[PDB]
Amino acid sequence: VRPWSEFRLTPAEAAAAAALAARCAQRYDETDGPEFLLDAPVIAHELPRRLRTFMARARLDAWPHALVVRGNPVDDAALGSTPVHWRTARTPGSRPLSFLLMLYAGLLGDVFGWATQQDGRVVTDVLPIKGGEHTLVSSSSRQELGWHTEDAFSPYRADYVGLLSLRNPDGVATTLAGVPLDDLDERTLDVLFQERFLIRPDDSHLQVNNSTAQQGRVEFEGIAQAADRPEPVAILTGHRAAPHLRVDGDFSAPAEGDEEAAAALGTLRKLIDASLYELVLDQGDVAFIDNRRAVHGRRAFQPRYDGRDRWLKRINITRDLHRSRKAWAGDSRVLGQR
Ligand SMILES: N=C(N)NCCCC[C@H](N)C(=O)O
Ligand SMILES: O=C(O)CCC(=O)C(=O)O
Ligand SMILES: [Fe+2]
Repeated sequence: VRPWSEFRLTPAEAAAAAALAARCAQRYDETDGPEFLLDAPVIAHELPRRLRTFMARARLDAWPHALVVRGNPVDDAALGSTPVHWRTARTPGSRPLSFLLMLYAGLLGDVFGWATQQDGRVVTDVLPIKGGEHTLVSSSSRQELGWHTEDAFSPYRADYVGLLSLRNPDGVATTLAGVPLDDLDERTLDVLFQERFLIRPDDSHLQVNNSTAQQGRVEFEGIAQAADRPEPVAILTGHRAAPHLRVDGDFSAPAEGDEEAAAALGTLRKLIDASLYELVLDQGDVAFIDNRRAVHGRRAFQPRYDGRDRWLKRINITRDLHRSRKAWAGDSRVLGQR
């Protein structure tokens, strides 16, 4: 069996999708522009029909931890070298594939970014940054990126996290885990459903990991407030027979003094560690991880820094943009609170 739902494009289907993405790259200035953000979900209706059928059906299945699409061609010569930093990572060689990710994402929901992550970009980059090997962010390498719900701190966190592998020559694995429902006893389960846990914002929302500028400044105040004064929240929500999950291995904690909550979180850590499995996104593979059913991470790897490091494009997707209207800056798709 497979804990995720998988689709493999035929070469003709893959070529057609690539051609559509190239057409979009020709007609629009950028992926994050207001025009393409609005048009992408409608343009996505032109994608191969079998793919559209897969995305419409697979999103509605009860079981998958992710939707995986294999077989998008990528030419390393045309792509160019892996950028040394996310700031300069919008290279012409990666441009069509960024449009492709956006088109696929449009079939699943509304895309958005954060004013406090990678300068408010909607399509972001995952690549190893020299000197940042042992950090808690996605540009780490030598230190494993521990399992987490994406943006667990925030009620406006994505429903799906999309990852498109531009290159991954050494087959470094993305990690995944669902709710360990086969092992959680009912008392522990009960406690995890109660608002007895603290979840702070991760290091990607700190000013040090964004560019020096006077734009998207006030949104860092809300991040500080979530870090300093986290309100108690639940880890599990919804149906007891199929709970949704909100946890971060490195940023979760029990409510102060709450030893029963602590025991439940401790047990959850153990059970998630034991059931964590691997998904290798080879060059051209795309994954849309269900951020409510599963946590994810990335295995430790030795970075190359020779121009051919592992490199992903990434995007946040919500089923309903209006859920986060508090955090709207204006008419943009960039979230953050004061
Ligand atoms: N357990 C950890 N490390 N949690 C934080 C994960 C960081 C993900 C973030 N969007 C990034 O791009 O770094
Ligand atoms: O590198 C990966 O496969 C996933 C990285 C990740 O968890 C993220 O960017 O949020
Ligand atoms: Fe993540």
